[PDB]
Amino acid sequence: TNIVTLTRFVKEEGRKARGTGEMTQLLNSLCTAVKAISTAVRKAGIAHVKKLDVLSNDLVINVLKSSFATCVLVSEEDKNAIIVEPEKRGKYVVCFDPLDGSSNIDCLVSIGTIFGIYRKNSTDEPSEKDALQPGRNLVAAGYALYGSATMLVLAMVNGVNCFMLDPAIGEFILVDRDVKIKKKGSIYSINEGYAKEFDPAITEYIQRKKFPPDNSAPYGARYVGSMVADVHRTLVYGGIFMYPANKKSPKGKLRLLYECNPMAYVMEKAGGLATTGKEAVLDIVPTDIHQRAPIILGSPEDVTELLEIYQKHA
Amino acid sequence: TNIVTLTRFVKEEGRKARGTGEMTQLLNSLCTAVKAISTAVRKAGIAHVKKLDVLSNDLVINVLKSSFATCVLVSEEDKNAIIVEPEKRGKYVVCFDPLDGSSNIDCLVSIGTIFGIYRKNSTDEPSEKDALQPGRNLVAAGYALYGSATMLVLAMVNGVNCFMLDPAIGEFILVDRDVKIKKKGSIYSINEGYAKEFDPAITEYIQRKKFPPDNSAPYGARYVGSMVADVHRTLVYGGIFMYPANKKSPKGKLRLLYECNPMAYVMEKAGGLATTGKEAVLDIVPTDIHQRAPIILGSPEDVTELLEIYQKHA
Amino acid sequence: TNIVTLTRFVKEEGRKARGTGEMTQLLNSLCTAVKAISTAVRKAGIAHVKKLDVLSNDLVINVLKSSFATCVLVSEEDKNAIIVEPEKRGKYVVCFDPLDGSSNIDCLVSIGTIFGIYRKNSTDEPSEKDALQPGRNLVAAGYALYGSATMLVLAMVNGVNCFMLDPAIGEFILVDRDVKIKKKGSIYSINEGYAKEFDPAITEYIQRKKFPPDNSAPYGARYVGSMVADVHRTLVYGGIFMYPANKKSPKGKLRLLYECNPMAYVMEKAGGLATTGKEAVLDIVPTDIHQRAPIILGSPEDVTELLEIYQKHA
Amino acid sequence: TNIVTLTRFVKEEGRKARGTGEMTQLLNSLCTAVKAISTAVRKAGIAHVKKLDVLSNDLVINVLKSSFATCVLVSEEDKNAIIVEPEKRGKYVVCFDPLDGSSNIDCLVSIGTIFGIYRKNSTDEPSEKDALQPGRNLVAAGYALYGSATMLVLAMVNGVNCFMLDPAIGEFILVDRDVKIKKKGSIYSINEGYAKEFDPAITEYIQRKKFPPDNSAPYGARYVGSMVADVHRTLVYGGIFMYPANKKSPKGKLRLLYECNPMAYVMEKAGGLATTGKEAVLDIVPTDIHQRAPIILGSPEDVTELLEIYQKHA
Ligand SMILES: O=P(O)(O)OC[C@H]1O[C@](O)(CO)[C@@H](O)[C@@H]1O
Ligand SMILES: O=P(O)(O)OC[C@H]1O[C@](O)(CO)[C@@H](O)[C@@H]1O
Ligand SMILES: O=P(O)(O)OC[C@H]1O[C@](O)(CO)[C@@H](O)[C@@H]1O
Ligand SMILES: O=P(O)(O)OC[C@H]1O[C@](O)(CO)[C@@H](O)[C@@H]1O
Ligand SMILES: O=P(O)(O)OC[C@H]1O[C@](O)(CO)[C@@H](O)[C@@H]1O
Ligand SMILES: O=P(O)(O)OC[C@H]1O[C@](O)(CO)[C@@H](O)[C@@H]1O
Ligand SMILES: O=P(O)(O)OC[C@H]1O[C@](O)(CO)[C@@H](O)[C@@H]1O
Ligand SMILES: O=P(O)(O)OC[C@H]1O[C@](O)(CO)[C@@H](O)[C@@H]1O
Ligand SMILES: [Mg+2]
Ligand SMILES: [Mg+2]
Ligand SMILES: [Mg+2]
Ligand SMILES: [Mg+2]
Ligand SMILES: [Mg+2]
Ligand SMILES: [Mg+2]
Ligand SMILES: [Mg+2]
Ligand SMILES: [Mg+2]
Repeated sequence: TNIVTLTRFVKEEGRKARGTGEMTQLLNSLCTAVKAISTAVRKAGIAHVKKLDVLSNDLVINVLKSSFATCVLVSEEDKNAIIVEPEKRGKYVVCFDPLDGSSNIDCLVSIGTIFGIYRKNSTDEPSEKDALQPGRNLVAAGYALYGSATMLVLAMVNGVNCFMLDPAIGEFILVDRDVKIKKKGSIYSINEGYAKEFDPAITEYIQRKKFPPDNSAPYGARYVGSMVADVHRTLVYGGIFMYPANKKSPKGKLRLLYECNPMAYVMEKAGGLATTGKEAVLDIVPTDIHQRAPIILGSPEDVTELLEIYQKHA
Repeated sequence: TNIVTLTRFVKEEGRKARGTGEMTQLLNSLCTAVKAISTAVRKAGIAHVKKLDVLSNDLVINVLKSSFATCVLVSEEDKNAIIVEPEKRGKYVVCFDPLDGSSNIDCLVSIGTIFGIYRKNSTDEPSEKDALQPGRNLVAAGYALYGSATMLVLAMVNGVNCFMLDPAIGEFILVDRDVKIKKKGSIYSINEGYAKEFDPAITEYIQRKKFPPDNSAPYGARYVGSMVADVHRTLVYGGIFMYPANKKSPKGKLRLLYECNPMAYVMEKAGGLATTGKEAVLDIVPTDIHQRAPIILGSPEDVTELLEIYQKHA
Repeated sequence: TNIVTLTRFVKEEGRKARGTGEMTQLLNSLCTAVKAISTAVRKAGIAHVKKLDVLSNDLVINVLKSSFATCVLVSEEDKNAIIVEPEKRGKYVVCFDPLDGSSNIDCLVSIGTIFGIYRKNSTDEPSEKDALQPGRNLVAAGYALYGSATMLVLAMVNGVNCFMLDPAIGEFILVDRDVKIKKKGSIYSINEGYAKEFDPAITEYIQRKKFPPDNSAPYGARYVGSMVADVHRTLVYGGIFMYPANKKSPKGKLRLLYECNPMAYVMEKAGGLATTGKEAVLDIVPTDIHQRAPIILGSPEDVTELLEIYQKHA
Repeated sequence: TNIVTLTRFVKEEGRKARGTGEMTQLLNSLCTAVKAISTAVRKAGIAHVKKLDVLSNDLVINVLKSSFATCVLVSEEDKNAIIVEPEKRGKYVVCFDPLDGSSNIDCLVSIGTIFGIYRKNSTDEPSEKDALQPGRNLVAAGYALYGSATMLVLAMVNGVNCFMLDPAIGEFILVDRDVKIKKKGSIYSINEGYAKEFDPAITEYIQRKKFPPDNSAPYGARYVGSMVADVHRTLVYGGIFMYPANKKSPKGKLRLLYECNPMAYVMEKAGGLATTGKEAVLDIVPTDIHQRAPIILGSPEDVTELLEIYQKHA
């Protein structure tokens, strides 16, 4: 038998890259941590803010620490930036959310790990300074969906690729590439509990989805509650996902460095779009490692519609 | 080591039941089919209306056919009712949805199997006639959530019990019992794409959730798109789930026999409620095996609120 | 898909048996314990007279204790016979070796669980008295080989059947039945370290295997060191297995109740033979629960050859 | 959590090596193929000279072919040497036995993959010429035991290390290092069916093991029938393993390049010894890729004893 492995896939690409490939042992060190996570999660009740939320976070760090490719780490789970010591230093800064949606593990709701990889280009000894660059400085990014199946969407400068983990061989087999997203969708996904809090554009948009001006049949609504779940659905059947700013929290809820920025690199890399409503999520220069941002991503056409609105209203 | 297995759990209950226990080899024949399903689904991309949708449906029938406990089967996937031939006949009629949400497998969205078990009490040779009884005639019912973990909630006359499948030992280990649902929740889950189509009560209700009359902070909104997913979330953190009638399809979308009725037996058995808005889902006498019904279930208090509305408006 | 499960297989046989089937929940309670064992063993180094040797022994007892089919248990790992208390009593006495060959786990040598099941026919409150009957009083017996694959050979009054555990579905799928053993083999398996200790027959036999009197090409020699491994090889390619008496230990080394007797029920049930050299292992009336016996089993023709010798010499 | 992975282990060693590390993606490409093999084998009966014997052989080649580290491959399963084409060429020549002991898979006997890695040092376009070097030119070698657990012993210039595959995470976790073998053992393992065929030394040796001249208690005898099984036992509890020349086949049965040579690199690297009786297996310059050699390996002291004999007799 032949083909295929992520590793077998990444390396073959970094050949023509043509690269020193430490990127490869990074995604490897990463996959292992992902495989460990995937197994822990399918047996949460047999194993008895969440415990593993801690558990994964380390788990992931330790694999990254020992990949010999990283020099600065950012975990949605750490006060400050973790610096890789001199023996194990690599040329990569990796931002990640060890386990997104643990606030909702209990529903056997799908959850996942989000990551972004920047090449530290500084010559200075590493520090947070290196972890605050624009999204557009991503060499590689993606996530890991621990759903009915454990997938991993990886986007790199070339395009978007999907890998499903075959539990038995403990390998991530490439099952789709290079993914691209329908130009227009039939779905809007947003937490409408905040109807009260939303701005006019969002309000008018949603309105436009429920009652088509032209009267086309109305969009669907899906909101799972797990970002990595929602986007991916969005990335597959297209559509749009919204976690916009609300007056109470002006900058949304999703952390840009490890949550918003990556989903964007992916979205844009698959033909999608990612905006705050005010600007491309990716061109935002961050000042705070844990700073948040509102986010509107998905099918290029739908995202525009919203934008035209936001523009209309500003 | 000791404890625990469903089987080890059911049998111990049918002892004081005190029963002939064929119910037991039914849930066994069932679990096997569930374990087969769970594995197929975690490797859908490596395996390449849905193919398995057929696959599971048989798979499930064959295990039930050979449980020697069943005499009539109803699959959301079959024109007519399947009758178990004389050699393999049991005293049970089992209604089920082999794989709910396959219309959404592609998102590694959680999916599942829903089932209901009636004791054929007739003395007539079996037929569909036996599969159309009120929900209240359920000896046992529940579902199987193939999410990040593969759980199985089983409700029986006594109460509601939850089992997580430990992948390694291929066993369903009891991880929660006897489940009961918060009396009031912080969530409403409904497809709002149909805002246009909904009736006044539903409309006014949702309105009341977004902007609290008393001004309590508004509910959350979650809609995953997979019934078995949504309810279970509902059953765990409580709340409410709605797939109400809309003028276009006056009786909702979810099939009562294999989808609505079971979720109700469960809901009510855990302290919840299940109404069409007009009546308890369970007291509906069905005329058509594949007949549908609208459904409002979840936290007892929330469900009432809606009801008081429906009453208010009728 | 359809077929096949042990359970699905045993039950279908106890139907025409036609039985009350508690035998079934016994092999079920058993299989679970076997599945637990199989998993522990494939990860012994990751888990860090042997520890599990204890572990399995309980594990097995607890499943048997709760099968509600047993009333007296014999473990190569217990000073006295375990009596099942009144609430959980069944009509079966089960003799077993939780984990044979743990003295050799370290070589990732194959190891296994050996069991025998007698129907207590007494009307007396149960006790060891019930666990000491002739082999010929076995209702069911077999073993579990935890090798490259985890098989389970089960022999019952009808014939011999083999089941391989499919790790994924946690089910024992029937892969061979009804097994029968070549009438003559090309192999002898015996620990020749004891050349010094062996009697003349054994000595002359072995001699006859290395240098054919007629000059046919000599037998093979295989000795793995794990009884359950050796016999099964013997049962598959036929041949003969010997652990005969030696002057130092006149009655061999293998314990009759849980080790020798079962292998015999199996052997004879597959067309093989099992002798001490003096008599059929099965007709021996035991006085001591932990009493041993020498054992010569395998291809009917080979076993005879040895016997004719033993006879020749006595 | 932290530690440990082979990869995580090899790479850390090739750092101080300090190497270009393609050796690493070789053992990786290798492990994958090993994981694929391990799974196929534990479900041989559910999957229905051997079929997989072919299957593995390719499987292994394809992973090696795509490791980008190899330039010439030798499979006990191929007429001639496989040359890696220009795009995928690496600086390594890898000799291997895809699946040793398939002649004995049927007994759920343990089986395995044996490999040896030479650095092609030639400047010539690659060919078999490169695959025929002395054992002493091994950069890395080892095997994979698919027994009750799936281990992998890897020996490299530094010492011998053992890795057990944790089925769940699909990772080879280091469980022992750096292995060394008892200086003397209590076991001899040899196929005595060939008593007739053996030479005087072998004969006298065995004789000396059954009846101690000094009268120490006699050795044990173990012969599993699977080389990778037997040696490893030998490597763990020490002892000695013999597959010596017999007049009928003067050069033994085990193929030096892929079977004998590696077991030696390992043995000697763990403090053991490996001789034909005439010379160190490792210093033999091969002329034929598929050429065989007799082999005597194991505890240093025991091996000598035999040697002193061979010397005594020549
Ligand atoms: O130099 P490295 O370690 O190969 O990293 C660069 C990698 O990043 C990429 O730009 C995509 O992530 C590839 O071109 C290449 O594989
Ligand atoms: O419950 P809310 O306010 O809609 O926020 C849910 C969001 O939070 C997360 O759980 C992470 O904070 C995401 O998975 C999801 O998009
Ligand atoms: O007679 P049976 O086959 O045991 O079935 C009855 C079972 O149904 C129950 O009412 C619950 O499903 C239990 O009392 C009992 O285990
Ligand atoms: O997409 P809609 O119209 O909200 O319906 C989704 C419903 O359909 C189902 O997929 C089954 O028909 C359920 O899982 C879910 O509740
Ligand atoms: O009465 P039970 O519980 O079915 O046990 C008897 C079983 O034993 C057998 O003799 C074989 O073990 C079968 O005839 C039958 O399945
Ligand atoms: O090492 P010896 O003396 O040959 O005995 C090995 C025997 O002991 C056992 O390990 C059980 O006592 C069997 O598996 C095997 O037949
Ligand atoms: O140059 P490479 O690709 O790292 O290969 C050399 C490897 O071989 C070794 O000699 C052992 O196999 C190590 O020193 C080193 O890891
Ligand atoms: O059956 P024999 O002649 O002892 O040879 C067995 C040998 O053959 C092999 O199966 C490989 O040829 C080895 O595993 C084992 O050492
Ligand atoms: Mg987190
Ligand atoms: Mg998060
Ligand atoms: Mg269906
Ligand atoms: Mg459905
Ligand atoms: Mg034991
Ligand atoms: Mg034993
Ligand atoms: Mg081979
Ligand atoms: Mg071979």
